[PDB]
Amino acid sequence: MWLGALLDTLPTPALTIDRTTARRNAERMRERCRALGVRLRPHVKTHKTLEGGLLATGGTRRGIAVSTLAEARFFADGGFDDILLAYPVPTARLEECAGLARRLDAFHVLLDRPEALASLRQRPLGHGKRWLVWLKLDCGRAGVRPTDPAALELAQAIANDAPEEVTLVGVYAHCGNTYGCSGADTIQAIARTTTNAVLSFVAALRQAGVPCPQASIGSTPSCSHPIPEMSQLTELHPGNYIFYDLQQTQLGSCQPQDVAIRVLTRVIGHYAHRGQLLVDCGWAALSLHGAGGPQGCAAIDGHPELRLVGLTQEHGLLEHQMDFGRFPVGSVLALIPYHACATAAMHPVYYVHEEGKVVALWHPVRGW
Amino acid sequence: MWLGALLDTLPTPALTIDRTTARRNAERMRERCRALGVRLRPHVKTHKTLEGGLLATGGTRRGIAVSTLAEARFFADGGFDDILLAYPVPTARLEECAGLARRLDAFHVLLDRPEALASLRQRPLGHGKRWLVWLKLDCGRAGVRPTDPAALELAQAIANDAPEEVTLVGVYAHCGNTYGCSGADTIQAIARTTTNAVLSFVAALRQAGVPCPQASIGSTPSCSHPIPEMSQLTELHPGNYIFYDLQQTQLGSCQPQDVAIRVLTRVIGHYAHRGQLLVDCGWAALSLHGAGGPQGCAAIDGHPELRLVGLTQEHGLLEHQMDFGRFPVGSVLALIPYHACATAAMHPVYYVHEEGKVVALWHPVRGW
Repeated sequence: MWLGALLDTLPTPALTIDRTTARRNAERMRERCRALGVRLRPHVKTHKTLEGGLLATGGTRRGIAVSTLAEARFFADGGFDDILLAYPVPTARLEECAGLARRLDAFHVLLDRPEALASLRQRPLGHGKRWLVWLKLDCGRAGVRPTDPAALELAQAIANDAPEEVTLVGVYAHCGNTYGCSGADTIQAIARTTTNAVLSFVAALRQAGVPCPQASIGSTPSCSHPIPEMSQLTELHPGNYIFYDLQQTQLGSCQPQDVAIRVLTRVIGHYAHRGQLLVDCGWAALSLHGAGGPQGCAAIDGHPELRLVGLTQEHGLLEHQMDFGRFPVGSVLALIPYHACATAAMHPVYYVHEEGKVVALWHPVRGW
Repeated sequence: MWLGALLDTLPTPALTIDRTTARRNAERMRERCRALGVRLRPHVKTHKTLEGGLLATGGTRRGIAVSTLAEARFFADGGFDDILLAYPVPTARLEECAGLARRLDAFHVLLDRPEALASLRQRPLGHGKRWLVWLKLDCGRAGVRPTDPAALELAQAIANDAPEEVTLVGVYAHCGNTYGCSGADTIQAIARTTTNAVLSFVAALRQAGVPCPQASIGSTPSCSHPIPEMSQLTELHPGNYIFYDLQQTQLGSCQPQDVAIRVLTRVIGHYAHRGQLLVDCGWAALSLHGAGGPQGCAAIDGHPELRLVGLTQEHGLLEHQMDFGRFPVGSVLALIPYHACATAAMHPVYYVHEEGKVVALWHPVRGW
């Protein structure tokens, strides 16, 4: 157990989180939402921890989005409620989903397929509880396209065809395309295509008589630079912004000072004959995100001089012509990982710190 | 709990292991070693489970190699002994290492740096126990090159400079370069460069008077097609062969029938407007190994027709012009992952089966 310990005292490789940075990230996104006049429903998948959920949620333990039934149950058991399973409701695990809707005052599910609604129907919840259903709009991975006449009919059906077993809480979209383009202006344009498509859809819905109280979008990039139009929605659901990473920095969503996550690693040997540092962080600790080369999986914090040139399971190789006196064996470098969500998924524990001292240990759930 | 359950009954995504295939893989490598006249010291990092260790080890719980101190302790607590930490002994965790050498009759460590030997010296074990040290030869990631005069002096020092605190058990090499070349003949040539360099080194050692009882090499590819020269060594230490994977199949180390591992996934929706299957297996369940594109992370077992065209954290997209009637929502496809070690590291549980029925659950250790 490590409360109090100095950072460069931990066993490496080690996922570290700056709690100052994390808190500041959480509170910032909360304020952006207050300013817009919308609810924040953070997504917990970047961290999958109760503590994380607490920060994002501002201390309330209400209003989150999860990516799996394992997260759903984990947070449910930790006392969270108003939990949205942001994922095409899994018709093969409805007993579990129904279990959760029965325990919780508000467990939400998403669908984008009529047969999904059918499945829900033949598994009524009872107890005067209704499937709280959101319609996923693909404005292009999953969901119905808002211009497809079929989207309209499905929304219709969810909302009205069986008002005592199923209800339409709102429409749900994730502008995850912001992940394939560079700089604020493109990010914002995707934010705009997405906001207006959703607003058009809700407009059509009102015109046709389909009640639809809520309207949800957001990714870390588009909620890092919200556009005025977003205030006409009811809620934003980013998640990763609580940690950020190199990718987000390269995207422009955030300045380096915003990135709360590192993976600490040790120089465990020099190789002059190849001009390389050897570090005790391989891909088991980092993931191969940012290669598709290895140079892009992470940067060395405060050392633009060095880059990653190789990763094995438990080893990494670093290059400069080098300077092995500057990096004695036993020294700790702090790696900035490319994709927070991915690195985090490799760690059974996060060392959370303030002022260089470990202040807490968060343990993520995992699995399905 | 799932003992007995039919495969297509599990919650997906799910790592599955054919125990018939696994056993057969273990016993085969055991026989190759018997035939060669050498000891098998399997590496456990592809699976990191006690059950796995049991198979590889033939039921004995003795003679393994681990990639971390977490594995070392996990196996030590499960009753394994004669455990080699195949990794530049971590001078920053010597209290732990010393802890393990004291509990175990044989805990082995590797080094390739004089200062490492120095570190070992100022942390004597006591109790008439000696650091059991192997010399890592880089015949090109870590270790001393056998032609570097310095290799000779270091071996010398390990063996003789302090015979009551430190001993040289043998020389250790991993021909992990077989991972960058294609087909039996290149694999075998690397096997040969490596075997002879080691044999030359041991020859030099004998000539100079440096006792060196053991001599260890091996990777899954080179021990899948052992070369006669290998019989002059004392031990082989592959690991992955117990599961195999697409990579190994693409390399030629094994036929598809040899690959014990799958990740089961469900078709959770169709998208005609894009000719794509949606599956509940993203990278959280698979890893991004085999991209550096996504088509190469895995193949669909019995369906050369389909390929992976996208992975998100919890989603995968499949393509053919398609045929959505052949793949009803709820059907299970069995993905063949590229790199067993990497996929396995994403699963807190392996569903182990015979004749389509879950016969066991293995739980891997993880962390550092």
